[PDB]
Amino acid sequence: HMTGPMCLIENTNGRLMANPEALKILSAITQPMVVVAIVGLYRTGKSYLMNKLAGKKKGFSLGSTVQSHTKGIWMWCVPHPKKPGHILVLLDTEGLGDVEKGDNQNDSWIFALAVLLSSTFVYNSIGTINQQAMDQLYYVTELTHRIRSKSSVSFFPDFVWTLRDFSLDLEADGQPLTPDEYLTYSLKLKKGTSQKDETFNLPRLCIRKFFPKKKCFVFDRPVHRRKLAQLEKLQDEELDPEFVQQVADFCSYIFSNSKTKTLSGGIQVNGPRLESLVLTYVNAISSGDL
Amino acid sequence: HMTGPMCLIENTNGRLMANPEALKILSAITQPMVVVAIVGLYRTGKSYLMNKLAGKKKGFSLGSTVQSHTKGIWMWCVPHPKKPGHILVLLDTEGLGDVEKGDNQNDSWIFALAVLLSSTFVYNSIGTINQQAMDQLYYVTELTHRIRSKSVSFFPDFVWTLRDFSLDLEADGQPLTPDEYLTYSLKLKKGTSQKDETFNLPRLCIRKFFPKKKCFVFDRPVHRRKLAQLEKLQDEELDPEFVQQVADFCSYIFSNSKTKTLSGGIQVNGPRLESLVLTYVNAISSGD
Ligand SMILES: Nc1nc2c(ncn2[C@@H]2O[C@H](COP(=O)(O)O)[C@@H](O)[C@H]2O)c(=O)[nH]1
Ligand SMILES: Nc1nc2c(ncn2[C@@H]2O[C@H](COP(=O)(O)O)[C@@H](O)[C@H]2O)c(=O)[nH]1
Ligand code: ALF
Ligand code: ALF
Ligand SMILES: [Mg+2]
Ligand SMILES: [Mg+2]
Repeated sequence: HMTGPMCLIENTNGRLMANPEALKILSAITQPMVVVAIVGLYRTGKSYLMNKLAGKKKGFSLGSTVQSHTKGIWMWCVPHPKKPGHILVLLDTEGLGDVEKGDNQNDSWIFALAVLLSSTFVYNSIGTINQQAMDQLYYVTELTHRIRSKSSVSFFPDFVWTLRDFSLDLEADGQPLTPDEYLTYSLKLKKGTSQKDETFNLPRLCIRKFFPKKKCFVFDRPVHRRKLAQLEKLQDEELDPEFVQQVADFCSYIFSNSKTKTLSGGIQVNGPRLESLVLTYVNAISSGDL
Repeated sequence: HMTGPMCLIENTNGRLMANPEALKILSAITQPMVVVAIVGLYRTGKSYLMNKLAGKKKGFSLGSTVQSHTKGIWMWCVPHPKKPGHILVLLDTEGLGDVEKGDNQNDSWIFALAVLLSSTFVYNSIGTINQQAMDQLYYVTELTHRIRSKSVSFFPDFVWTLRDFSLDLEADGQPLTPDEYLTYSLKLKKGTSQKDETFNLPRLCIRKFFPKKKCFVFDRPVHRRKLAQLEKLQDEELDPEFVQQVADFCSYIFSNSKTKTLSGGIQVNGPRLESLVLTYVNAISSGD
């Protein structure tokens, strides 16, 4: 049916535009949708992980260069491998912090759309969880509220942090951590009444409230090789064997746990209803708030 | 001289303070100084690369876990390996973006001090040059002017060190040296629209602020899944290319990094560095 990805939201010269051809395809799919979007800094292996969710070696194209490759937001609608009669919709995004673009405002919009359109939202980083990403997640979360206002049980997405090229010991304060406990460690509140105790707390309170469920997975370097240039065409046997497992566990969690996308009121989102969200939210951005 | 590093600027509960023991060591050193500082996100291999400048296996301690390890600003004064009668002062810094700390303002001060105190400033990142790193570098150079106001260029030279570098050095069909990658990342936009001007203004300020720039790439130090034992490994246990890239970095620092200088052209020795540390730490500890 849908034989490869297609640009859903174009990103050309500062302007975010819905692709009519993608909208057409969406308007033909009447099945309910599980929507999994991924965002993170550019050149962090996002497109590759998304191809795993499709069960394919190739799909969203990777790019082997210091330049950004994924632009705007791409979609790939494929049969949901565990829930009969559902469609799994994969949303692959333009990486954050491209120095060729140099446009933060534009980053925020893409980030925001990804959150607004998803039922599972995947934030992808290398090595560590880091405050600057947590600051940005919080900002975009709040912006998401302003966009919903401009038009106008929970229908906010569940949350996954994917840690790439993970090489450090999962320990803190003498104590081992699971990946999940590392995430909740990172969102832990300062006990104090004190003032700054409150500045520190407040973003964390907001992220914890916005995303109802949370999950964290670590991934080894895919390959031992010093270069990733040939990745698209290496079979599992040529990859690091614990990377392969880690990817399986991740996919299997997404397949088992990611909920059907839902409108406020509880109505389930299918093609025509996603098409109508895309336009609503792109129009709301094309206007003028920040 | 110094058998190991020590804390120069402590960082406790939002307070940055000079270590009197460190100042006392500074005040005894009459020789002119080359000062190399390193900044970047936390857990990014900063302390390891600094130890290679000191030609020791162990030194600034690394730490194995997800938690930050280097706190505040540490110093290591060793004889300059290429300039007789000079001292090489290495400043290793608390990494940025620590989720345990969750204090951007503290990050800034540490970032500003490193810039203010150095004669070569090394900014260290994984994989790419990110715009978020550029944005903060701009922010901090401006802050720097503010701090200097509370009380022939003497601004440091600049080096971007790219870690775990795995991507093809190539942009728009054309192959890049690391240096051409840095200058590509600071390229200005043709036109003169509002948003051309916004894009340009950070890039103009960085390029003006740092007289010389330079860029190195480093492979992953090891192939092993985990970094844990990395204090202990010899050069033949490491990635061969990483060893050569480090040799090349070090030999660039040794050859090219200038003596630290005050405005008016006076060369900074221990007592003059001491007085800079106090001056800048007090200005931060006062009220903006
Ligand atoms: N460092 C790293 N790069 C990866 C990984 N997976 C794929 N890549 C590379 O990341 C690039 C795509 O990243 P994206 O811009 O989609 O975030 C491609 O070069 C792809 O080969 C990974 O696990 N770690
Ligand atoms: N990913 C990565 N980590 C490294 C590298 N060199 C050393 N490390 C690790 O980086 C951590 C220290 O980083 P720092 O907090 O000083 O920036 C230690 O765990 C050290 O073993 C490197 O080249 N790449
Ligand atoms: F750099 Al990309 F998707 F190619 F973030
Ligand atoms: F996490 Al560090 F120096 F130990 F930035
Ligand atoms: Mg991509
Ligand atoms: Mg360190």
